[PDB]
Amino acid sequence: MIWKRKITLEALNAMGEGNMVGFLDIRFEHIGDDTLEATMPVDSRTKQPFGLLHGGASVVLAESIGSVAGYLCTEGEQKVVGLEINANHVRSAREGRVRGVCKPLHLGSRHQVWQIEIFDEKGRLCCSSRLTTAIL
Amino acid sequence: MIWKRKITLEALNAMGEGNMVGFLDIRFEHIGDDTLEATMPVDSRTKQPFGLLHGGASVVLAESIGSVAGYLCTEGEQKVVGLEINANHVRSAREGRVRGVCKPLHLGSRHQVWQIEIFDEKGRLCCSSRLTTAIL
Ligand SMILES: CCCCCCCCCC(=O)CSCCNC(=O)CCNC(=O)[C@H](O)C(C)(C)COP(=O)(O)OP(=O)(O)OC[C@H]1O[C@H](n2cnc3c(N)ncnc32)[C@@H](O)[C@H]1OP(=O)(O)O
Ligand SMILES: CCCCCCCCCC(=O)CSCCNC(=O)CCNC(=O)[C@H](O)C(C)(C)COP(=O)(O)OP(=O)(O)OC[C@H]1O[C@H](n2cnc3c(N)ncnc32)[C@@H](O)[C@H]1OP(=O)(O)O
Ligand SMILES: CCCCCCCCCC(=O)CSCCNC(=O)CCNC(=O)[C@H](O)C(C)(C)COP(=O)(O)OP(=O)(O)OC[C@H]1O[C@H](n2cnc3c(N)ncnc32)[C@@H](O)[C@H]1OP(=O)(O)O
Ligand SMILES: CCCCCCCCCC(=O)CSCCNC(=O)CCNC(=O)[C@H](O)C(C)(C)COP(=O)(O)OP(=O)(O)OC[C@H]1O[C@H](n2cnc3c(N)ncnc32)[C@@H](O)[C@H]1OP(=O)(O)O
Ligand SMILES: [Cl-]
Repeated sequence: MIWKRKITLEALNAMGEGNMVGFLDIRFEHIGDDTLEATMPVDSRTKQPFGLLHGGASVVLAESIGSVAGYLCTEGEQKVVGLEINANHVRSAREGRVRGVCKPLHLGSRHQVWQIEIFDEKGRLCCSSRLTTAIL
Repeated sequence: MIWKRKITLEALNAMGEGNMVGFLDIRFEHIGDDTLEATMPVDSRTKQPFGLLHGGASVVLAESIGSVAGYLCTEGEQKVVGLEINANHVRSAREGRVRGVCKPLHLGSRHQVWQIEIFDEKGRLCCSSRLTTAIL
């Protein structure tokens, strides 16, 4: 178990209300001992002009999940902030919801590296991303 | 000029309606002989829960401008898709609109690389990104 904070999915989902996370219907759905998972619809708010998932929406999902996960691995007054992000778009998505799964690559005292894989509804990899955070 | 397609700012903004670009009020505002620019509000649709611009929103902006620029540099039946995107978030934004400025780093026959820098309303760098596209 990597977490230092014990926060439920309901509290996480409550925080998204009234901001970008809520606007895109990103929903946190599972917390493992070393994973965090959220889904996002492929719809008008997340689509390119001709119906495929906007690659930027996948990054919004990746950065949201990676930041939350990083924060959960700090304690007390500590905050995390994303410094760098990269993403590889390997497959497109068109319908249903995509699902982001975030795992740690490195949990440091000063920075973290997170990997987020985004899968379509059939479980195929669509986007693979790395987020580097600073702990402040 | 680097462009091979002639597609006006009016037409671009029209095409964003009903999809992610339109829902975030991203607006294409300038096309130079070798640059392309668009702006985006910092508001509830693009903010983190505690009020700052969501880092994923900047990447939506970057990927949108880069992908369009890349398309405008091809011809005929050619398509352009983003392959890899990366970004450093160097400064936060909290109000007004941010502006993305996109310039080519490489215009090839099979792939392209675009640099997109996003600035707050005062002209200060907030996000520096690179997009690699594939020409299909
Ligand atoms: C379902 C709901 C769940 C919720 C989901 C939401 C997910 C969130 C979304 C995602 O965007 C998460 S996040 C992903 C996106 N990432 C970004 O947007 C990061 C942008 N980059 C930077 O800001 C700087 O380069 C760094 C501070 C990084 C560098 O550190 P540095 O060595 O360069 O420090 P520096 O000398 O520059 O500045 C020092 C201080 O100045 C800043 N400051 C001053 N005044 C204010 C103020 N009024 N309000 C706020 N901040 C203010 C402070 O940050 C503070 O920084 P530090 O204490 O760290 O020293
Ligand atoms: C306001 C005005 C307008 C609005 C502005 C907003 C713009 C936003 C745009 C932004 O979202 C950027 S864009 C959004 C972010 N980017 C992405 O989402 C891209 C995801 N990545 C991929 O699809 C693949 O890696 C590649 C196809 C890249 C390579 O292939 P690869 O080296 O991985 O080899 P692989 O075999 O694994 O893949 C097979 C593929 O070949 C087929 N195929 C599809 N199209 C073409 C074509 N044109 N030409 C030829 N073939 C095409 C596909 O069906 C596809 O999958 P299948 O196995 O079922 O055959
Ligand atoms: C002039 C011309 C020619 C020469 C120029 C050419 C130069 C080339 C440049 C070169 O390639 C660049 S350089 C080459 C390439 N880059 C690299 O090699 C960097 C590799 N990365 C790291 O070291 C870590 O991730 C960070 C330290 C970054 C963060 O740490 P992190 O927290 O995120 O990760 P982590 O938690 O694992 O370690 C934390 C540490 O904090 C603690 N602690 C804190 N203060 C002190 C203290 N005063 N004294 C003692 N300890 C101190 C340490 O105990 C240690 O904790 P642990 O042991 O329990 O884990
Ligand atoms: C788990 C336990 C936690 C809860 C404990 C209980 C707390 C007590 C109360 C209880 O009800 C629950 S606690 C609550 C439950 N929810 C949650 O907990 C979830 C999280 N909530 C959020 O993220 C927010 O929606 C934001 C802060 C991002 C909105 O920020 P935001 O409201 O500032 O979004 P905004 O769209 O406004 O941004 C930009 C701007 O638009 C405005 N503007 C410009 N022109 C006009 C005009 N003509 N007319 C109107 N507005 C105009 C300016 O305000 C301007 O602000 P800036 O100056 O910044 O640009
Ligand atoms: Cl295209």
